[PDB]
Amino acid sequence: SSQQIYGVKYGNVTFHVPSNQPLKEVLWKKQKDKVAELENSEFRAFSSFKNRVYLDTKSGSLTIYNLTSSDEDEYEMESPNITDSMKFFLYVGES
Repeated sequence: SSQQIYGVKYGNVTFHVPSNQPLKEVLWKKQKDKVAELENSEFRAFSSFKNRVYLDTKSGSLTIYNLTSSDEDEYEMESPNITDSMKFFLYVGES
């Protein structure tokens, strides 16, 4: 199933992943774009998210930083160990 998260402009949020096994290769996406991607023990974001993201190196959980009105979108993660792919919805609020 999917999950929704509650965020706030200029705030932080984390997208927990039920990965029984340490996610070695994770890939987070946002709509028709790319957010972050973990592989070869190396984490890296896309576009300019790298300067506003904090992807974990264990469960593959992703922690965004400094949210905006555009951050309020349905994110989707992908992992080899994962069953297929999850969709963690993000909601940006004022407070």
